[PDB]
Amino acid sequence: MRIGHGFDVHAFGGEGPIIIGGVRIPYEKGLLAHSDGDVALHALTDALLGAAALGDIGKLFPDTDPAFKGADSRELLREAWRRIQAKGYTLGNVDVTIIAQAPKMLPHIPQMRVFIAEDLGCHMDDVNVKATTTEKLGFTGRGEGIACEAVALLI
Amino acid sequence: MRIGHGFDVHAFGGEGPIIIGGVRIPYEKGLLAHSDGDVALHALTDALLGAAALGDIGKLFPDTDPAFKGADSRELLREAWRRIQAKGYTLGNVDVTIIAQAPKMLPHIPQMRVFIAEDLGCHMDDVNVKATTTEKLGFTGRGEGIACEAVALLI
Amino acid sequence: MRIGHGFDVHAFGGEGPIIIGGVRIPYEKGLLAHSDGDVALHALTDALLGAAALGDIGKLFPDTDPAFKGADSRELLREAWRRIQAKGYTLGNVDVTIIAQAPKMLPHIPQMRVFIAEDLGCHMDDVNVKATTTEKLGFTGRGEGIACEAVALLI
Ligand SMILES: C[C@@](CO)(OP(=O)(O)O)[C@H](O)COP(=O)(O)OP(=O)(O)OC[C@H]1O[C@@H](n2ccc(N)nc2=O)[C@H](O)[C@@H]1O
Ligand SMILES: C[C@@](CO)(OP(=O)(O)O)[C@H](O)COP(=O)(O)OP(=O)(O)OC[C@H]1O[C@@H](n2ccc(N)nc2=O)[C@H](O)[C@@H]1O
Ligand SMILES: C[C@@](CO)(OP(=O)(O)O)[C@H](O)COP(=O)(O)OP(=O)(O)OC[C@H]1O[C@@H](n2ccc(N)nc2=O)[C@H](O)[C@@H]1O
Repeated sequence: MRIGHGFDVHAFGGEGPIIIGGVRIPYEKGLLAHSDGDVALHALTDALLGAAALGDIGKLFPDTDPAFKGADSRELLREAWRRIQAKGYTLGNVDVTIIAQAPKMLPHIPQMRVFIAEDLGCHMDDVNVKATTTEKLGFTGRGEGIACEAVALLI
Repeated sequence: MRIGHGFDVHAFGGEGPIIIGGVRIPYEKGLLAHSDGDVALHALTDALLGAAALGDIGKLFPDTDPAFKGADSRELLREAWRRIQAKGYTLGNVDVTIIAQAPKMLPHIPQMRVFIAEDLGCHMDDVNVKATTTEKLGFTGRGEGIACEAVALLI
Repeated sequence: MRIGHGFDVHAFGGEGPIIIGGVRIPYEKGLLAHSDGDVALHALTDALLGAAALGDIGKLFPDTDPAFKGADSRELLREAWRRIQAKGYTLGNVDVTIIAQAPKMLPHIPQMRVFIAEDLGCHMDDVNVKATTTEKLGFTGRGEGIACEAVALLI
């Protein structure tokens, strides 16, 4: 079994809604990014790639490469997941922590778990997401952006 | 074995002392929270619940529910731990990292390990806490508040 | 198998270059620290010590003790690693995440993996490093300093 850690941040920008863990969540402002900027998933992806010892989402799916523009992060995830399985690993489980002041991630979480467990091809019981604010402190607390951490266990 | 990640933050406020990992630590300012605002423990709790795939402390013990007011976080911990054991898991080990500029967590750490290992019902050797500042950088570095991360392994 | 989490931050200061994961990386400003201030490694070290349940780099190699001045963090690492092996543990694998806006960690990463895998005495396949910025947000995003997280699995 191997461990892995991930982390991503994205600045709010423009109109909403935002995409987190696959769910289109309505919010005043949106998020700025080359891809769909789904922080929850990018975080999960790195943690997954990290366990696989394949580096990070950045070595694999460049900001520069235009094809990755508006890119559905779930695709990136599924691919990084493919390559991981090829390296002969299998999902132990993943845990994602969304550090955001807003919007309210809570109600969307189950749907996220559905999307993530699908992409990874596991049971929801192997995919856990949770959320938390930084109590008005920090860029996250100021509403400047969303951050997200994630850890994962591969076999 | 399953992994889990947690993270909490609390703004300083009012008179001290503060409570971290169960220890009443003297400090000029205190911490603002619905419960006792023990960051070290909330962080541990989420990480524990995350491994159990039970979500987070928020789905289980609401800011809104008044009973959780001034609430001894160790209780919340012990309960989240109970439910976890019921799901058939057992403590692999936990690691907590306190990111605070002040007060000096160091001298209180052993007592924390005592409290945490009790609550979890393991040996201190399965509970590790450590501390670090952000070098005057950030809300933590500015003394605006304390943050704390934690990871855990369940079986 | 045991888990472990680490985290460090260092303020930029003076002339470059900086040292991360062992690599001397050229950059305008440098980093302020009692030791060489290699964040990547300190982060790895704590995570390693955390899994071993030996506490943190701070309980073992003091800012105050002058010998640790300008100290090659790899030494600190190798020692913390020694003591860990003595406690009867062996490297499962480690994952390091550098949260820095600049300089570009990417090209130096392989050399880092070489240094880290040497120090730990494992194969590069057990040492993974990755990098990420906070999108101009935060002290890291403002270029005020570098932060770094790391997780580790011991056996
Ligand atoms: C998948 C993409 C493109 O579609 O998504 P978006 O960022 O557009 O949302 C990106 O490649 C996802 O980029 P991400 O890795 O999560 O955050 P970035 O700040 O863009 O990091 C880009 C790359 O630069 C490297 N890097 C990062 C920070 C730093 N100080 N030094 C570095 O060398 C890292 O190896 C990383 O892979
Ligand atoms: C145990 C309690 C109550 O006694 O402690 P205190 O916060 O008062 O200290 C709280 O429930 C402990 O709250 P905590 O989860 O650690 O931090 P909060 O910022 O209050 O998050 C509350 C809940 O809202 C959800 N949430 C959080 C942030 C966000 N952007 N969107 C969300 O949907 C999360 O699912 C979380 O469970
Ligand atoms: C290895 C050394 C010395 O050569 O490196 P440098 O910091 O000079 O680079 C230090 O001991 C590496 O210090 P580090 O632990 O990573 O960050 P620091 O902010 O200096 O934390 C110092 C110690 O104080 C304790 N501590 C920290 C923060 C806090 N709020 N309360 C505490 O009690 C921790 O137990 C930690 O071990």
